[PDB]
Order: sequence, then structure tokens, then C-alpha cells
Amino acid sequence: GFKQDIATLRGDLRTYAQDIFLAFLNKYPDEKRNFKNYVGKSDQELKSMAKFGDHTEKVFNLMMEVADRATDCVPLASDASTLVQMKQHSGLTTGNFEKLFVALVEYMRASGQSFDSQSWDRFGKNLVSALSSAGMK
Ligand code: HEM
Ligand SMILES: O=[N+]([O-])c1ccc(O)c(O)c1
Repeated sequence: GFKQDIATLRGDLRTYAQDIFLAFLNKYPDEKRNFKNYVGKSDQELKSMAKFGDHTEKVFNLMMEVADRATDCVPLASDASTLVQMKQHSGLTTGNFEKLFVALVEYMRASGQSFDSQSWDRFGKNLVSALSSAGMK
């Protein structure tokens, strides 16, 4: 289920982080607007950049923190607030996060593995609604 998926992901976090983030950027080309240093580079090129692996993993580490602190795939309000208030997230709307988890859910379903896709789908929707309650546009 959800808890095991957190362990699966954390076990090889950098690899999953990159795979899922690439699936997201490729599914929603316009989203690269929030990542000017990633434009005009193939998946394999992005992989070779230090800050791509570093940032993507640090994103997914935080995401696993929030996921693990969640109850029934409902994240803590304080975790959503953290995400809203991050200076790096100044420009963002819940739409950015919604698309990320759409991509994440899609990745899981297409994976050979028994991820609990429905739980992650719920977690994503519940994060979005919590982001809104903590003040994100
Ligand atoms: C649950 C979802 C997310 C989590 C947990 C998360 C977490 C983080 C973390 C930890 C950092 C700092 C990374 C570092 O120190 O290198 C970061 C930076 C950043 N994030 Fe998020 N993030 C999420 C979603 C998003 C989304 C959906 C977008 C835009 C589509 C976004 C855009 C950015 C930008 C622009 C930065 C700083 C510039 C950069 O590192 O690319 N984040 N995020
Ligand atoms: O949301 N993500 O997955 C992100 C956000 C910023 C990054 O620099 C990154 O490599 C991934």
C-alpha cells in the first residue's frame, strides 16, 4: 500500500525522483517555464547535470516526508503550509502540483510494480486541496 510505496521509493529515491520528474516535464512541456535551466535538454542530458539529480531528489525526499506524515493520504496542514511558504514556490499555483501528481500516478500505473496508485492519486488531490487551504492560488 501507501506506506510500502514510500519505502520502495525511498530505497532508490534518486532514480524514481528523476524518472517521475522527467515524466512530468515531458507530459507538460509548458511546465518547464518554472525551470529555465532545464530547457532544451534531453532526459539523458538533464541526468548529467548535478543540480538536476540533487534538486529532484531533494524534492522527492520532502515529498516522502509529507507522504509519511500524512494520515490516510491526507497531508498535515503544516506540511502544506511549508510548501506554500517556500520562497522557491513563490510563483506557483495548485495546478503545478496537480499536474506533478497526475504524472506521478501515471508513472506508477505504467510501472511493472504494484504501487498503490489509487492512494497516490488521493494523496495528490488531498495535497492540492491542502495547498489551497494553506493559501496557495
Ligand atoms: C510535493 C511536491 C513538491 C515538493 C515536496 C517540493 C519540494 C521542493 C524542495 C525541497 C525544493 C528545494 C530543493 C533544493 O534545495 O535543491 C524545491 C525547489 C523548487 N521547486 Fe518544489 N516541490 C514540490 C513541487 C513543485 C512543483 C510542482 C513545482 C513546479 C511545477 C516546483 C518548483 C520548484 C522550483 C522552481 C524550486 C527552486 C528552483 C529549482 O530548484 O528548480 N516544486 N521544491
Ligand atoms: O518538482 N520537482 O520534481 C522539481 C522541482 C525543482 C527541481 O529543480 C527539480 O529537479 C524537480
